[PDB]
Amino acid sequence: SPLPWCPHLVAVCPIPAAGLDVTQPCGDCGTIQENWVCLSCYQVYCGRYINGHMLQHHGNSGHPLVLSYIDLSAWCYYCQAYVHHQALLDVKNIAHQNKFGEDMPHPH
Ligand SMILES: [Zn+2]
Ligand SMILES: [Zn+2]
Ligand SMILES: [Zn+2]
Repeated sequence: SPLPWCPHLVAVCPIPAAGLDVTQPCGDCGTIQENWVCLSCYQVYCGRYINGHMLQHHGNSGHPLVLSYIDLSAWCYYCQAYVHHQALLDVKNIAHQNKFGEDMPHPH
């Protein structure tokens, strides 16, 4: 149902060894709600339903792909579609572990 590939996956960068914090607030407004993490630079900003700071970040950086801290979906702002691919497996997994803990039935 998401796209199996997009031309912007090349811009997905290595996950920091620091890992991900799915409860990290928006870097601009500080909201705890509807945050996304940028898969290029790993700054965290809010979704369109709050103050739209991730969309603003896309506009001012050109960074393509972002991961939702709500449902762990990856969205590309250029393709205007959700994407799932091997390049996104590391981040989605580390995010899932941080969000739900290790005691989960989901394949890591
Ligand atoms: Zn915000
Ligand atoms: Zn970015
Ligand atoms: Zn794309």
